[PDB]
Amino acid sequence: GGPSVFLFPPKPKDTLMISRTPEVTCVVVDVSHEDPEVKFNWYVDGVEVHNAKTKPREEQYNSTYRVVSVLTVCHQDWLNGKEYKCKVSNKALPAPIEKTISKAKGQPREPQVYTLPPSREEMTKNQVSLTCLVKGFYPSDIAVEWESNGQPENNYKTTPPVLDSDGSFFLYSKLTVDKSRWQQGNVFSCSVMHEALHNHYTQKSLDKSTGKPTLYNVSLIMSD
Amino acid sequence: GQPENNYKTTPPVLDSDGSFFLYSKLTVDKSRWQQGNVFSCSVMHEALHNHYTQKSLDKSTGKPTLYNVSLIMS
Amino acid sequence: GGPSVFLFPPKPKDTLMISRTPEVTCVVVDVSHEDPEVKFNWYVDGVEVHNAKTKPREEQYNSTYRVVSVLTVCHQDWLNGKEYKCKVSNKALPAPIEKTISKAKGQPREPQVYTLPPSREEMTKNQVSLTCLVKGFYPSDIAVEWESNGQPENNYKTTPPVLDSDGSFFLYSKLTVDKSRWQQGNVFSCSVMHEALHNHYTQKSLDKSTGKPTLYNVSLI
Amino acid sequence: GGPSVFLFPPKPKDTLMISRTPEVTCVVVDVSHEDPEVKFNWYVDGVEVHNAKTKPREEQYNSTYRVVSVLTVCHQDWLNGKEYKCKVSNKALPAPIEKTISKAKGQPREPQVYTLPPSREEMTKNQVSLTCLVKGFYPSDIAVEWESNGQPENNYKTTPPVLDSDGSFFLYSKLTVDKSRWQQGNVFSCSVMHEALHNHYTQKSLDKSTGKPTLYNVSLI
Repeated sequence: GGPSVFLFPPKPKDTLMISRTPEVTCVVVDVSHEDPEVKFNWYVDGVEVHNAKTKPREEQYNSTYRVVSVLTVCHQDWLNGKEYKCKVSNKALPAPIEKTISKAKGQPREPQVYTLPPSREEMTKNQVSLTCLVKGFYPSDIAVEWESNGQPENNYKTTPPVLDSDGSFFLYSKLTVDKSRWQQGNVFSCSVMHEALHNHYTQKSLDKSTGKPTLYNVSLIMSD
Repeated sequence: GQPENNYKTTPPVLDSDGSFFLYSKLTVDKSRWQQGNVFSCSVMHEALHNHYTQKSLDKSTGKPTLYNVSLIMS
Repeated sequence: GGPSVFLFPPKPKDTLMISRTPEVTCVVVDVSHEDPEVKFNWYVDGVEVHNAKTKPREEQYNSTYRVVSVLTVCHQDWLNGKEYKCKVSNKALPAPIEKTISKAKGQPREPQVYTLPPSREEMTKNQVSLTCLVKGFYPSDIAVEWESNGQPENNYKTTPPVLDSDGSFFLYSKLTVDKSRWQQGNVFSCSVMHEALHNHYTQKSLDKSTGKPTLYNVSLI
Repeated sequence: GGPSVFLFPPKPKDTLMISRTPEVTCVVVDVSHEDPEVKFNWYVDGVEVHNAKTKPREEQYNSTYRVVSVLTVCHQDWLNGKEYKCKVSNKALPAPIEKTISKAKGQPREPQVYTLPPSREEMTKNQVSLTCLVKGFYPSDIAVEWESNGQPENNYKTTPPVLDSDGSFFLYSKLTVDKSRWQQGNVFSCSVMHEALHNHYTQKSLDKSTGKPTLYNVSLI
């Protein structure tokens, strides 16, 4: 019956990328088809904004409508942590419902990033996997991306953040590639972007060498 | 000696093929780690033999090759 | 001949920084005392904008009135390359002077950033020098910063770049450290910020054990 | 048409080199059409010496004539720092224009020159960059050359001097070499000549992975 508004907080990668800073999404489902009018209101820091954007409603089979609306606001305004408010009003709802969305409040912590070279047992498999773990970041806003200078990697795996005992978060990023590419000393890195990180960018490149005491296995030459 | 409790397992996630994969992390002290203590992760799955498979670590990863670089004098 | 109006280009650091939005400043110098207030007009692609601001007049050592006006432009707008116009009207000035600036146009090519480890005698002296160079950028809008284990310390050398034989500009950056800092092996980050780089910001890490090729290294000529 | 005078400091390499004859040039531009000839007077050590090198006048679309007066001085006279006086008189100018040139000899500091091993990543690029650091000099007149195997290098880049916290300027010398030349073990020498330098020459030899001790050292990886 009554439409229900779902809260979709901005993805921190959206805030970081230049092209998609202003986008803020309000989504409403279970909208009654009897009432065609939809009222949308944005409250930023307690005041109403003049400009608004709303896409046409989407028809659903089960007598429901989907309403997606986009609000434009500076990314630095969202980074300030001020509360944002979304209001959706319709004739079906006896009273308007106000929803508040804001970034999680907490003490920022500098995350730690570590890369792991593949185990010896994995060269039996055709595809070799590389892992980059990040840990010790209290906010849930994190962006980990695999990067190579020669060419960006199509494959990209990331597990959802897992709560830690101390209250921070940790996760892993996985990249599967071919054996030949890894053996040829290809440059790989896991760019990590966090609100607490300085410059909002940290690069930890992984080298081919595993640090074994003997890897050359070639007799050296002395020249005076 | 005995099983531990300071271990966290990530929820399973999808892959390109479709088969799931996940990680598990255990936090320990460096004093016991540097002493050469075995640490084993046991996985129970239906497809595994006897529904049990243990993988152990003896901090012996990256063992140097038997061959060594020859030293000469000029 | 009366007040002079200029439009200073935005600083390179603010232009390429997502957090610090670029700022466009317009300056009026030698303003007549009898006419301190000057009418300001700011146009973005021929459109009036209400976000322009001007700072209060500040006295100069030469007893000449100087006026500055700042406008906050969109970070994406500078990437696009929009046109901004500043117009200053003064009663003393017979004809207003308008200054026009535009974003540099050129082929975006990814610069290469290299790090030079100190030699085997650089630690003999009291100060050890760490150098990071950037080559192969056509636009002059680039930023280079130094980072030491999360402690911001930059010498702001900002040595002027010089064109190469192929026309690809290059620049160098130098930092001075102590013997203990170099011998510790802590990571030192040369951070480069340019249009052509991925995500507009990249870093290069240099350590004491920055790298040793598998091939033998000769100790004598 | 508003005649102008410009000051051109002399090249230090002319004075430092015994074979090269030092020359001091004073140049006048924006000479009006009605008076192409400019009355030029030259004084050294407050006295008149009979030598002059006046360039012939040339026609330009802006009706501006450039006149250069060149004076010959000895190495000892140049090292003294005595003022050289150029006086220019024109019909259009109500009064003669005076200019003087004299470099300041203050706090002569012997420059320190260092060479760094090539960066690891440079082996991937088909061009290898060689860097020569020089610092510890107060004056801005420094001579730099790249003398490889006894013959000067065709291409070399010199960064302009910049300010420093120690009060002495520093700069870099960049050389580009092919990977094949560096693979065979070619040796390049960076020669630095300064007015306060001992015997006006400092140089050293470098190779792949330069090491001051006679030992094979390898860092962590």
